[PDB]
This record gives sequence, structure tokens and C-alpha cells, in this order.
Amino acid sequence: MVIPYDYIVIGGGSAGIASANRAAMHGAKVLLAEGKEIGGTCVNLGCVPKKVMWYGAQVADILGTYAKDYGFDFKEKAFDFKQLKANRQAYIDRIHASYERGFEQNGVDRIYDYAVFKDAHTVEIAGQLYTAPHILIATGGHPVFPDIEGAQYGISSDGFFALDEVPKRTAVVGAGYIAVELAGVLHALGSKTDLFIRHDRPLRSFDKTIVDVLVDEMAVNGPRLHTHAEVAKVVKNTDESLTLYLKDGQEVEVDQLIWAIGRKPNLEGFSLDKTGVTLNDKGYIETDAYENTSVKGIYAVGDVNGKLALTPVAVAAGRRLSERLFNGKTDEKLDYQNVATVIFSHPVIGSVGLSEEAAVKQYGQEAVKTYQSRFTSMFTAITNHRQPCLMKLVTVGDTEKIVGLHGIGYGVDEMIQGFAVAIKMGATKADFDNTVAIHPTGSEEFVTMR
Amino acid sequence: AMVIPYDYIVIGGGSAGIASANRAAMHGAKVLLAEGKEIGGTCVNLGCVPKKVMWYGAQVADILGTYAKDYGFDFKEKAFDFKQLKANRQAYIDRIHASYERGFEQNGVDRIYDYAVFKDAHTVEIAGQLYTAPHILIATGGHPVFPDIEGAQYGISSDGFFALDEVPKRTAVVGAGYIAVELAGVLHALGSKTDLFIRHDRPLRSFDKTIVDVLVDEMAVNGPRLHTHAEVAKVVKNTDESLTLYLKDGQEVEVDQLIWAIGRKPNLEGFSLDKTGVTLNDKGYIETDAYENTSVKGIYAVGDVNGKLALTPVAVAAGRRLSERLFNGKTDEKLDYQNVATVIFSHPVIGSVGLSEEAAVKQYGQEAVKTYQSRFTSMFTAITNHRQPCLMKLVTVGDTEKIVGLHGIGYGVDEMIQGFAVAIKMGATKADFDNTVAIHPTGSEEFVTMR
Ligand SMILES: Cc1cc2nc3c(=O)[nH]c(=O)nc-3n(C[C@H](O)[C@H](O)[C@H](O)COP(=O)(O)OP(=O)(O)OC[C@H]3O[C@@H](n4cnc5c(N)ncnc54)[C@H](O)[C@@H]3O)c2cc1C
Ligand SMILES: Cc1cc2nc3c(=O)[nH]c(=O)nc-3n(C[C@H](O)[C@H](O)[C@H](O)COP(=O)(O)OP(=O)(O)OC[C@H]3O[C@@H](n4cnc5c(N)ncnc54)[C@H](O)[C@@H]3O)c2cc1C
Ligand SMILES: Cc1cc2nc3c(=O)[nH]c(=O)nc-3n(C[C@H](O)[C@H](O)[C@H](O)CO)c2cc1C
Ligand SMILES: [Cl-]
Ligand SMILES: [Cl-]
Ligand SMILES: [Cl-]
Ligand SMILES: [Cl-]
Ligand SMILES: [Cl-]
Ligand SMILES: [Cl-]
Ligand SMILES: [Cl-]
Ligand SMILES: [Cl-]
Repeated sequence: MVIPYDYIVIGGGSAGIASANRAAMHGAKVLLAEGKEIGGTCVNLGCVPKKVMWYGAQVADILGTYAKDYGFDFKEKAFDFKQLKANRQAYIDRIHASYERGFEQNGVDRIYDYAVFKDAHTVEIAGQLYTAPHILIATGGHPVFPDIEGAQYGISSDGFFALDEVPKRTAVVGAGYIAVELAGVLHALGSKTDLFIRHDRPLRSFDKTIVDVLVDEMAVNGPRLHTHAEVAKVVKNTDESLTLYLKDGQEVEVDQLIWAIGRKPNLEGFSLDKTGVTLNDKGYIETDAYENTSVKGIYAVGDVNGKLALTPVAVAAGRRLSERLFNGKTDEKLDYQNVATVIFSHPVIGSVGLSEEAAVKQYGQEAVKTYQSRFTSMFTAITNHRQPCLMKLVTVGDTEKIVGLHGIGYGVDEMIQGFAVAIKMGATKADFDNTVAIHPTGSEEFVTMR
Repeated sequence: AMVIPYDYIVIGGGSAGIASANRAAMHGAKVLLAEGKEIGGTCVNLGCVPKKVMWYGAQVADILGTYAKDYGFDFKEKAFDFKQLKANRQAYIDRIHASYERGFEQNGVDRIYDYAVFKDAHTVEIAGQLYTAPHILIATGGHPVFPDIEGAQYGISSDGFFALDEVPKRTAVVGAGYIAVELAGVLHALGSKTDLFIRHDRPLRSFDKTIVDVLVDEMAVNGPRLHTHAEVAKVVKNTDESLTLYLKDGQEVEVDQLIWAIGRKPNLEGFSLDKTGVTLNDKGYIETDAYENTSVKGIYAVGDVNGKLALTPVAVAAGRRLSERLFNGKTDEKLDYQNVATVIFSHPVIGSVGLSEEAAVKQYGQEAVKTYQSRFTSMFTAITNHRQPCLMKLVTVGDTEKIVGLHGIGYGVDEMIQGFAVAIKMGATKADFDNTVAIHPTGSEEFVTMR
């Protein structure tokens, strides 16, 4: 006895929930399987708790650094990490309850268990067979641990959310946005923080002028950056502390070691090999522009397809797929070009489009012209801890089309979304120049460069 | 005895005058700028800048007094040194003055820190010396006014707010524009028992009512006490030095300070404008065409004195475009005063660009207008016991759903609008918004995910 559905979604993360709900909105009978907690990485171990801890860091900077220069004094300051975590978990628990009510309203069927393939169009969940002509693999990814002696004494970003107290000393190893974000939060919350990168600078894919501001501010306040660093081994002393040994002979003793050296897709444990789905050279599920796998009736959306590991990409791709399969939108698909990103570093980095380096590689040096503005954020300008801001435009051709917009500085996290619309619409430097500024804001520096 | 010739004389060293003088100098003009008070005008010394610094102080007060507890932070014996905040604020303004002097040196602008008075249409007297030029810009700005009632002298203007050295225990703010709403929110956050008096039904009457209703509801739950349909009849100074406002309906409200924020008037008196022939429009401002020309050839008026739109970026762009027209031969250069974005530093902050739903329905008819909204709680306040609402609204027109208005209220909205203002200037549609991928997690993503 096999139970039929119009759509089976494997994974209740950003990709699965979005695609499941949109499919249900268009009359499809949908089954969603989730082996862990609803909301996947974004809600339980990613964007959401990361942002809550980042706001905790912004409050920590107000109390320990800026409040004094605004005339506010106090004493017996104390920090209760368990209270911030309990409030963080209560908020996530309300997001879980909200998704469930949504499923009760739209009629999505959910099974909180592991889905395993039997063949290309049939899955087994809790000893019951389910079949559908449309199956979405939305299994996400997982953190990677290096093949280094003692690597098991360290934790990943999952481990960061399991901490119950600020470590006195923390080592963060990695050079991507997660390494930089977690290092900044631990530093703001009072941990002696050391960040280790293997090459010359962090965030290698982001505009160098922007990252250089971040590196300089880290050297003034932030975590201690160690460049050209390779961990040789990690030893756990009998006193429970960890000793990191670098290939160059240096060593650092810490209380916690966070590995943020990459993520890999969840491809094993669910008989993916019984479907015939093929992987690309990168090791992700191979898909076309419409998220079709190599097998008809099987789609792959989110981190598991390796295109862009961002929640809004997974959400939009999943909704556009449901539109295509169940609302007759044959040509519906996501444009993965010019997707804006915000890194909750200290200060915050916002970016959309090409770095100067990427524009030069795609259009040639003569065609590229950049505009930039450096200034101190008014918020920090009245204090003894002045923080720089840098906003940059990357333009190409005689009409100076804006192919990239990047910023670093206080409040940049909320500035990018509107500009990402203008760039999607083909904005030129003349469109920016014809827009009247909003004063006083940091965002106005984007439209007043000459 | 001798008249000194210049190519361009600029009366006033505020947002309009500095912008027009520097741009004219970059184009080779011999420029003279007169400033009778401080360089930077209202914006730098008594407007945008000191107002924003005090707004940041209010945000810090809200962190210490309301939100820190829910983020796990505790402390005792909190104290607030208003004089230290004010000292740091004025030191920042002193550095801004020096930046303007540095720019005049680089561009080659001649400046005199004295009051300019017209002798005739093409001649001014400054410090006893006559200067003449075929191009003269009046960029004199405006000033706050006091109501013509008994005891009005006991109140202070926004200028008096910046002169305060301590937070008043009780403050009355009379006014319904952005200045009254911003100063009431700052006083309330800094600990003053604040009362806001408006003559009509709601404040910010020109803004979308859906947005302002969220502001009014937030004030009722936590902010200043709003008094509607209030007319101040007189103010009495009590023997204990407190003040009592008498309303026309007979109500009495006792306070320590009373701020008048009932409107500004243009600076038209004291500089012999009556010797130029320049005429005023029926609104009482210097009359101008779309090119900032006064009724007298060779005299121009930019900024608050022309009454078109009292914002710093407007004064700056119009002053720059005027100099492009007079000294760079750009014959048709002029500022477009429509679709100018504004941010009101209320609690929570309001951002707005284009038409309100009511204004769109009036110009295009309900049949052609469709609005979209997103209602949510800012994540920053959502983990606390003091959840703050956010509301974002899109006003669309016709079959292509052209975005004619974009408005928001909520934590962080002040920095979200500039980019959308570019999209709306370029003629964005709901389809352009839908095709832009969101940035998560941010409040700004709610503007592109409405259905
Ligand atoms: C620390 C961190 C911070 C981040 N910050 C941001 C940010 O600020 N902004 C942003 O846009 N992105 C951010 N991301 C990325 C974002 O979280 C991911 O891109 C997004 O969650 C991917 O969604 P998904 O649906 O592809 O996968 P996931 O959210 O991982 O969902 C996959 C789900 O499938 C389940 N599953 C797997 N196999 C099975 C099976 N056989 N049966 C049933 N269920 C199964 C898993 O248990 C999991 O719940 C961050 C990520 C991390 C780790
Ligand atoms: C409390 C407050 C808050 C504000 N907040 C904002 C905001 O957040 N954003 C925004 O965009 N706008 C804001 N504004 C408005 C902004 O300050 C004005 O629109 C702007 O200053 C107008 O510039 P202006 O050049 O027309 O006039 P002003 O900046 O007022 O400049 C006029 C100058 O001319 C001088 N002057 C006058 N007559 C003579 C003479 N005969 N000879 C020599 N000098 C003379 C004066 O001394 C003065 O310095 C605010 C205003 C106030 C009062
Ligand atoms: C008769 C008269 C003389 C003035 N003289 C000066 C002056 O010498 N310096 C100055 O900065 N402002 C002067 N002002 C303007 C005034 O001080 C200030 O700009 C207020 O904004 C106007 O109410 C004068 C105004 C008038 C009416
Ligand atoms: Cl959804
Ligand atoms: Cl990177
Ligand atoms: Cl670069
Ligand atoms: Cl990583
Ligand atoms: Cl400064
Ligand atoms: Cl300028
Ligand atoms: Cl006063
Ligand atoms: Cl006013």
C-alpha cells in the first residue's frame, strides 16, 4: 500500500518550506518530511540566532564603548549569557509554532521523520511508502571539520549556538563570512578572540577596498587576525584547555576552537543513489536553470544544488519552482545574478554585484571606473572610538552603468536592498546623481559621489 | 569709495549658499560668500546635525533603559550627564565648520563672516565695503517663530532645545510637523515627562495616514502624551518658575519647558531686500520660477527662503544646478522637486518617498490605485518584552503597478529609503521589486516581499 501525493518535499528548511507552501497555495497535495527541527539551518543554526547574537553584540558595544561619550555612566555591569540564549530560543520556538499554523491553514501534510528513497518516485518515511510525480530534494548542507589531529576538540557554527557562556579565549579558524561574523560577536561579548586565515586577507570574494577597512578596524579594536596561518594540530591539555599548533611554529592556548572552513551538501544516508540523480564536478546535485535534476520528476533547490548558499535564494527558487510545476508558469526560474548580501561583521559589510577586481576581469580595466567616499559615521564621530565608513560604486562603459555597489560602516545592513532594485533595473551613475539625498544618513554618500 | 567686482555674490553660508558658491568656483567663477552667523547655517548648527546627534543619544537611552535587560545585561546607579553629550555634539559641529573652510580654500571661494545688505539690485555692502556682481544668490534661510499670545516669551524654539543644558522634568512641545514629533520623541527617551499638543486630529497630516496611525498608537502605549484639537491660549509663569499652558478649552498643563515648533518663516528682513524690487509670492516667500530666478534679472533665491521644500539636500541640489546653469552654460539645468525622499526621526522612525495612498487616489482615482503592505515586528525588539511594530506600504498605479509611493515606519527605516528613492526616480514597478532577491535577515527585505 503506497500513499500518493502531488508533491513530496525532502527537508523542512528555507527551500522546502517555501516550495511546499507555494505548491499548497496552488491546490497541490503536498507532503513535507523534516528529520530535525522545522525551519532548517536559517531558523535553528543560522541567520536568525546569528542575528539575535549580533544584536547582543551591538548592545555590548553600546554599554562598554559608546554610552560613556553620550553622557551615560553606570556600574556593577553584569552579562547573563543564559538569559540572552533563553530569549533567543523563545523567539525561534515562536517561529516554529508560526510555520505549523501556516501548514494547518494551507493543508500541507508534514512528517517529522527522515525520508529515504526506494526509487526515483517513491520514498519511505517511518516504514510507510509515499509516491509523487514531483519530488523536491531540499536537504541543505552541514559544517566541515578538517582532517587534523585534535580537530574533534573544536566545534562548528552548530557548536557556537550550543555554548551556554562566553569562552574566556576563543580561536576562530576560517576566512568566510561565518568566521568573520562569529569572531566579531565573541569579541564584542568579551572573549579574547583570535581569527586564523590561511591566505593574505579574509572575505577574498569581496571588494578589497572594503575588506581592507575591516582588517584595519580589527587591528584597532576587533579580534587579532593571524594571516598565512595553517593549523598543524590541536592538543587537549588535562586542564581541559586547547593548544593550537601552527605550521610556522606559533601556538595559542584557548577555551574553545570554532572551525568555519566550509560547508558540504547533505547527499548521504537517504538512498539518493537509488534515484539515478547525478552530481556536478563541484560535488553538488546537478541542476538546470529550472532546478531540474538529471532525473525527470526530481528537483534540487537550496544549498544542496550549490548555486548560492543564502536563505532568500533558496526561498525564491523554491517558490518559482512551485509556480512552474503547479501554477502553469512554464518559463518561471530564479536569476542568480546580482544577489545582494550583508555580512554582520564589525563594522557591517553590504554588497551587490561585482567587486572592482571582478568587473575588471569581465569588462577590462579601461571600461571600469570606481567612485568611493570615506567618512566617519556620525554615531561614532562624537565619541573617542571613531569608526570609518567606505561606500564604493563600480561602473562600466560611457554610460557608467552601476555593476557593483559596496559599503562598510554603521547601519549599512539596511541600506543595500533598495540599491539592489536599482541595479536589477540597470541603474547608471546619472540615475544615482538624479536622486535627491536623504540627510543626515550614511546611505546618502551612495548618491553624492563625484 | 571703490566698488569691488565679483562674478557671483552669495548671501548666506548655509546648505544652499555653500553648495552654490563651491560649484560656481569649480567652474572658474570669482565668488564672494557672506555669512553673518556660523558657517553651515541651520543644518550644521541648529538643525539636521545636532538633531541627529541628540537622536542617537535617545537610541542609547532606549538601549540602557528598555532593551539591554532582555539581551542579558544588568547594571546599577545609571547617570546621565547632558552637558557632556552637548560638549561632544558642539566639538563635532566645530570640526564640521573647519571642513567647510578647508573646502573654500581648495575651491577658491572668498568668504566674509559679516552680514550683507543690498544697496541696489546688483550691489551689496559688507563690513562697510561695496561689492557688485551680475549674479547674486539670496540663500538667507528661515527662522523659528513664537505664537502671538501672552507668555509666549516663556517658551523656547528648536534653537532653545539645543541651548538646553539639562533634561527638563516636564516638557510641553506645541506643533504637529516633523520638528515637534522628533523633539517630543527625544525628550521622552531622555526621561522628560513629555506632552505633545497639535491643533488638529493627528500629527504629520501630509504623510500617509496608515504610517502615522502606527506612530500615534505607539505614543499612546509608551511615548509622549498626545493632546489633539489643542489651541494654546496663554502661558503663565508660576512663582516656582514652572509654566502653566492654558488651552482654549480651559485645560491647564504645568511644565518646566515649553517648545514652540509651530512653523518657520523665511529670512526676508534686515538686508534691504526692499531696495532690489524682488517680489514675494502669495505664500510670503521670495517668488521664483523653476530655475530659481527672482522677479529681478541677476538675482536668484534657493533654499528655505523660496518656500519650495525645506530640506538640506534640496537646497544643496538646487544651488549646485543653479551654478551649473549660470557658470557651466547648462541653460535648461533645474531641480525636480517631486519624488524627494524624507526621513523623520520619530519613535519609531518614518521613511517616505512619493505619494501617500490618499494623494495617489486623488490624482489617479481609486480604480487605478492598488496598495501593498507588510506588518511585522523588528527582530531587535522581538526577543524583548517591548516589541515594536513595523509597517511598510507600496502605492502602485495602473496595470504595470508603477511604484508612485513607498513608505515605512520601524526600527532601521532611516537607512532603507535612499536606494528605493533611486528605483522610484527610475520608474520602478511592482515587477522590478518582485524580481529583486531579498537580504535576510533585515527589515528592508519586507519592501520587496509584499503580496
Ligand atoms: C551560521 C550561519 C549563518 C548564516 N547566515 C545567513 C544570513 O545571514 N543570510 C542568509 O541569507 N543566509 C545565511 N546562512 C545560510 C542559510 O542558512 C542557508 O543558505 C539556508 O538555510 C539553506 O536552506 P536549505 O533549505 O537549502 O537548507 P537547510 O535550511 O539546511 O534545510 C535542510 C533541512 O533538510 C533536512 N533533511 C535533510 N535530509 C533529510 C531527509 N532525508 N529527510 C528529511 N529531512 C531531511 C535537514 O534536517 C534540514 O532541516 C547562514 C548559514 C549559517 C550556517
Ligand atoms: C530642528 C531642525 C531639524 C532639521 N532636520 C532636517 C533633517 O533631518 N533633514 C533635512 O534635510 N533638513 C532638515 N532641516 C532643514 C534644514 O536645516 C534646512 O532646510 C536647511 O538648513 C536650509 O538651508 P538654507 O541654505 O536654505 O538656509 P540656512 O541653512 O538656514 O542658511 C541661511 C544662512 O544665511 C545667513 N544669512 C541670512 N541673512 C544673511 C545676510 N543678509 N548676510 C549674510 N548671511 C545671512 C544665516 O546666518 C544662515 O547661516 C531641519 C531644520 C531644523 C530647524
Ligand atoms: C534690522 C535687522 C538687522 C540684522 N542684523 C543682523 C546682523 O548684523 N547679523 C546677523 O547675523 N543677523 C542679522 N539679522 C538677522 C537676525 O539676526 C537673524 O538672522 C534672525 O534669524 C532673524 O530673525 C538682522 C535682522 C534684522 C531685521
Ligand atoms: Cl513560505
Ligand atoms: Cl568570501
Ligand atoms: Cl576588488
Ligand atoms: Cl564556513
Ligand atoms: Cl568627526
Ligand atoms: Cl559643497
Ligand atoms: Cl529659544
Ligand atoms: Cl516647525
